[PDB]
Amino acid sequence: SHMGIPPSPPIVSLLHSATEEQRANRFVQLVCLISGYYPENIAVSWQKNTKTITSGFATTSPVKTSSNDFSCASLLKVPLQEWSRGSVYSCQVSHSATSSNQRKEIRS
Amino acid sequence: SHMGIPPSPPIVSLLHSATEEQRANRFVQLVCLISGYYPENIAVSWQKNTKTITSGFATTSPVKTSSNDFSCASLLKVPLQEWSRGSVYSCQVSHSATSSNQRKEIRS
Repeated sequence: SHMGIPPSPPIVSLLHSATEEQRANRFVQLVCLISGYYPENIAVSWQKNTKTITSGFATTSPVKTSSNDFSCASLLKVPLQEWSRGSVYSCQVSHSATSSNQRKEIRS
Repeated sequence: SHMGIPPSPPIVSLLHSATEEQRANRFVQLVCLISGYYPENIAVSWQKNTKTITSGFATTSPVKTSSNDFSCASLLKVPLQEWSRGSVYSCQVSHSATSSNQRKEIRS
């Protein structure tokens, strides 16, 4: 018997906001929320319309929730232009400890 | 003449997700996205139905965007029970350098 926290796969949720400053500064903010995973080790990657996204994204350092969990957010600013081309944006989350590969897609 | 980045007020956006793990684990995830502020100094506070929220929330460490900007996220898990009581949740963002007090509200 060796105790320990069960590894758990991240809960992944992709969210959009297009408010006024956002619409004005000619961009659109997407949040890839990744929460509830243990251990911390994750790989995050963004795609547009099948194909990868090279830059324009930051991922926050993870925080430890009250659940002995980790949450973090991956932040992508997408050109407002590029938002109604009927573009599909996806983030993909990898968690080796749980052998988990996750993805959520979002479109205009 | 002394150069420097103009102080800029945070763009504030409150977002909800209620997916399956979320609906199952009997909670609902709210994200208070705070992006595009300089300097970093901010105060974040959550409320429910006028009245403050004591705990259940983590705020990520801020990241430096490509704009010489800071973005961070404040993460609140709200009881699914507490979500359709027609409860209003608000986060409030303070930025002294810009003399800015911001708030966004969200409900079920």
